[PDB]
Amino acid sequence: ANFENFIGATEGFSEIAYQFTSHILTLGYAVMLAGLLYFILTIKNVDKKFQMSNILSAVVMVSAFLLLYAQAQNWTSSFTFNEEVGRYFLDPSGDLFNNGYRYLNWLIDVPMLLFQILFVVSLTTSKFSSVRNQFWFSGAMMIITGYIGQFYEVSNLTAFLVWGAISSAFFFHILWVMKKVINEGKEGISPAGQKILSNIWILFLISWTLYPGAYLMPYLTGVDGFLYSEDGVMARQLVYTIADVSSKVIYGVLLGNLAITLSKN
Ligand SMILES: *C\C=C(C)/C=C/C=C(C)/C=C/C1=C(C)CCCC1(C)C
Repeated sequence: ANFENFIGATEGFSEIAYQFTSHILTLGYAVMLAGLLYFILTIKNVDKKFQMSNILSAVVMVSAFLLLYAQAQNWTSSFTFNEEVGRYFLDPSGDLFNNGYRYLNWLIDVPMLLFQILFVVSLTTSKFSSVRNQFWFSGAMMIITGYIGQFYEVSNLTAFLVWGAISSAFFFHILWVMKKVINEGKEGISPAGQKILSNIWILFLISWTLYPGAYLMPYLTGVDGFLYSEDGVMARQLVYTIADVSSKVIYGVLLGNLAITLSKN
């Protein structure tokens, strides 16, 4: 299937690479449930006119909690310990590790996370429906073509790469359109609100860029380097979790802070 199952069935996993990976993944959906409560409880702190952004964050948490829980359970019960060798190996009587849960979660979250900014800042010369369509199209295509390259990950590396680059073309359009959005949104508002906007732009840039870095991770030290191992498995799964907390939770907190800042007058 994937590089994970390859390692789980060629070399297997050490006790620590298995446990660590399960612990970080558990932490991942535990944070989503925490955020879900944060965004519901604080929805009263923002004016009626920005609340849609709290609403969109609440829903992202519901799906992120739900699907990252599935993934977590999917990693723990796909490998079983072998007393003879002392590692964890892919269990042929299980379901095999499946990263589909996480791609499904992106296909849902991406439109919302992109849509919700447009309820906090105001455009100037760009049209709302124009920006929204461009966000929804390129973001959908970024995930679909990423999913397709994800199949060739362990077999045909070249297709894994050509498809990853296509998905990168859509990624950069989004980065261009969000650039234009944050600029127009800075026009008018107070200097404090521009400060928050700039933070949001810095965070949006890093947090989304971690994702292709975790897509490629087991190849960044070569077709037989240090990461082509349970360590790249470990590391790709740590970067995703860092990325999920950044692009889903912290992003939405900053938008709420921005909404609040924009009610001073
Ligand atoms: C959970 C929320 C979000 C916004 C997830 C975003 C995921 C990405 C930006 C993924 C991007 C990819 C790219 C650009 C190319 C390689 C394949 C990926 C799907 C990892």
